[PDB]
Amino acid sequence: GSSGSSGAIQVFDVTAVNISATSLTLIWKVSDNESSSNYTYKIHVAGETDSSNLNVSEPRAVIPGLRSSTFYNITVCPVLGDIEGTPGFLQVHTPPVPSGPSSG
Repeated sequence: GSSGSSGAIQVFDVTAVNISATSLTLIWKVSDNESSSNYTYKIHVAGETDSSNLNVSEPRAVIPGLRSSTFYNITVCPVLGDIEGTPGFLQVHTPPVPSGPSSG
């Protein structure tokens, strides 16, 4: 057929299976299952006060100790050992916490 774009590791189908107030499970689909070995995902969370990050070997990654009612920007970058693909971006919106702090 042709040769140009086809042939590259890119994280697509990035969606949140579960979005809690202080936690959220992330999921994505990789265009490689046969040689899905030595696959690593570099997560980079960016909040408002501070940012976080975590590396996993699975297409999923939950973010503990999260904040409710706050925008978050997660970037899942695939890494098959010594390779670098395209970072998967997915906007998430944590639900409003039914609990509010009472000062005084």
